[PDB]
Amino acid sequence: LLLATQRFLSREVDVFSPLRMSEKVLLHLLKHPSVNQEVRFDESNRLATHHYLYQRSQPVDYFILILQGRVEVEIGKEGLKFENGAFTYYGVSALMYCPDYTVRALSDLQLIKVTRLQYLNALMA
Amino acid sequence: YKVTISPQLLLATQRFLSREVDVFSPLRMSEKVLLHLLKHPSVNQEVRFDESNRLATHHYLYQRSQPVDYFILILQGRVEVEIGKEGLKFENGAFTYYGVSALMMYCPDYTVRALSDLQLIKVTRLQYLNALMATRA
Repeated sequence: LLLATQRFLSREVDVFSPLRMSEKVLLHLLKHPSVNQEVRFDESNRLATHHYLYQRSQPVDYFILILQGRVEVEIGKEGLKFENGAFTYYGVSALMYCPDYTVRALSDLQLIKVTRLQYLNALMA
Repeated sequence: YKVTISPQLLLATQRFLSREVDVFSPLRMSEKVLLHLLKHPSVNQEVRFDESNRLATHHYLYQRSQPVDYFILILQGRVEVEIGKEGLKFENGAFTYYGVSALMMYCPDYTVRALSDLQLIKVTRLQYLNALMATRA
């Protein structure tokens, strides 16, 4: 549940290292409601605007971790394409600009979304 | 010791590449020539995963900024990829592929490391270009 996510972030994602963030602070953040977001997939318009979490032509505002669902990611100068799912994450740059990738929903998504402001606020702790 | 890959798996691999990867399009390489290439012993490779040394050098298929000149498709197994300017990390499995640009040294902006024993298709630039000439003759 939230334990898998906080464990994963603290272990794999530097900006959420326990050196920088109190585990209590991290979980309290995962709980705060604006961080738990959903993306409803309109299978009628697969390329609908709201399906795009990241675009190379749009500034990175937030870090995202996929809890549930699938996204298509084209990333890097080679623009390698992948189908990514739960516990893939994006926008660490937001918490440490436009990304070198595009990320599009392929299904309903449950997401953790953390803006630079929420992160910096959580550091003031 | 070198295991014979199932002929139907190599056929599935050929159909997949011909459909999904532009450098292997039938407009560039005939499906027959591609299948023949995928059957060559040097193209069928493995990574023996050393669980007592998970960062062993032979576990790395690609390394950021290190010149490379081969394409890889994973037939079986799991890899971790760290990619892009942010070095985002995620795990990939069977029938993911890498190094297309190495077939037009290219230096990738990703690192790819085995997380398990791997069974691989490995195509070098010279093997690819030789195959393009074979499609012509």
